[PDB]
Amino acid sequence: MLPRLCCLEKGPNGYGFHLHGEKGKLGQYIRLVEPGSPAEKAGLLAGDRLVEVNGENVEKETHQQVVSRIRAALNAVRLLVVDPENDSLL
Ligand SMILES: [Cl-]
Ligand SMILES: [Cl-]
Ligand SMILES: [Cl-]
Ligand SMILES: [Cl-]
Repeated sequence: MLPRLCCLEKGPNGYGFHLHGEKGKLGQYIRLVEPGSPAEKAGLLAGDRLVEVNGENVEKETHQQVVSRIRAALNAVRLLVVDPENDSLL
């Protein structure tokens, strides 16, 4: 069964979430999803690992590269995410 795909339209304060790396591990993860934000409305959850941004694999890209892809020059983003406790990359 398909990973969650969160489709967000940019709001007045952006999407409403933080993205961060974790020492000792690869990847970028969701944190601090703001109440009432497009992020919350789309079902993004703190702790989710970000796998794709707008159809492009960011599984192991750097923090800067992933942030740049989310910010792009677009006003909408599609985030493919997984729960790392339930999903592993092989
Ligand atoms: Cl703020
Ligand atoms: Cl958090
Ligand atoms: Cl959350
Ligand atoms: Cl999952």
